[PDB]
Amino acid sequence: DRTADLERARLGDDGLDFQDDAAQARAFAQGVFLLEIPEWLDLSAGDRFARQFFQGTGVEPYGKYRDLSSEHFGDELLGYHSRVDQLEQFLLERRFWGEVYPSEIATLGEHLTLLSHRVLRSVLASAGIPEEDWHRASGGCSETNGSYHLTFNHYRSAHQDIGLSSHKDDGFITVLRTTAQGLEVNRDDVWEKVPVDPACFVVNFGLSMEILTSACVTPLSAIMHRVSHQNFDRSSFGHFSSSRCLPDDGIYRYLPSAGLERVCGSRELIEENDHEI
Ligand SMILES: O=C(O)CCC(=O)C(=O)O
Ligand SMILES: [Cl-]
Ligand SMILES: [Cl-]
Ligand SMILES: [Fe+2]
Repeated sequence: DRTADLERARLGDDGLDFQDDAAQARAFAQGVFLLEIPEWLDLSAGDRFARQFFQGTGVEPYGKYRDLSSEHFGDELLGYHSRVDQLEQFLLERRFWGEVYPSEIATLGEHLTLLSHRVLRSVLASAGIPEEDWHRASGGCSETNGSYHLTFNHYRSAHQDIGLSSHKDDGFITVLRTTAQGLEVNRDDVWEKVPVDPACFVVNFGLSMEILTSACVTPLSAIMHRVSHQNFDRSSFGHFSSSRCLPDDGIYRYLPSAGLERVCGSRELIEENDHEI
């Protein structure tokens, strides 16, 4: 297979620092890039959670999360889920982290939320959207008011599926921590392997970002991606930012010189992407 050549960025004093302005433009136009993991941020507990959560109460300290199914939350989409592909997941929105996750996992989630916030604001500035529209345009993610899922993934190599079939993420921005081969992206109609680099996150955009920016100078895309069939197990985890969803408003497209036009609801966007994706 092809291997994607990705731009690398780091968080600095003025948001995202790519190598130069040209690289930033390639990165945002491709819809995927690498983000250097801050040296102070500890990912070891998250890594361990992704390796354990599916294993049940015999396995300490995280296997017990296997038992918190969807029926424990009111929200069908949270807790432990076996998927149709090799993937199984544990997903939790931020309003539940403090009560439900281990304290050190909630900490990791909070750090990733603030890191994702900085990345998103750097992207919004590059899109030419006026700053006073950012909070509504981002469904709260330009501050700390969005919906945030910290989601743990395990690929059951004993299952005869693709690892995770082709899809685009919901939401605005995904910060993905992966340390093993498997992720593939359809950059320019060709499937390419994402090179492994455990010192970087993989960052891409979701469908809400694509809708938002479709009329800008450089429309941004929610990149189609998948995880190939795994012959041996694999795990990963990701931080996913989407619009606030308190039972108000919904999903916007930015029109240069005019402001924000509502396209649909927060609800209808996720439930509709759940199927054909
Ligand atoms: O596990 C991976 O590398 C990708 C996971 C992913 O694409 C997702 O959870 O939406
Ligand atoms: Cl299982
Ligand atoms: Cl399966
Ligand atoms: Fe994804």
